[PDB]
Amino acid sequence: GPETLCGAELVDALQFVCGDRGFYFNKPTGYGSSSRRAPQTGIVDECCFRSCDLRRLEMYCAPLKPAKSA
Repeated sequence: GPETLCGAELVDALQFVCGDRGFYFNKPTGYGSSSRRAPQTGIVDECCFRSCDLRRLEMYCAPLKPAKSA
C-alpha cells in the first residue's frame, strides 16, 4: 500500500472511503478529464511519493465519513 506503488492507498482509498458502492471517481465534475496536474486531494500525487494520507479524499465521494448521510 503506502511507501510503495504510488496509487495503492489512493484508488483503494476511495474504494474504501466511499464505502462499497458510491465512490464517484471524480465523477462529479473533474479537472482535465483525468491526467494533467491534480492539485486537489493528490489522489494521484499522494502516495505516489510518500503521502498515503487522506483528509481530503473523504470529500470526493460518500455521503459522509461515518455511516448514515447526516
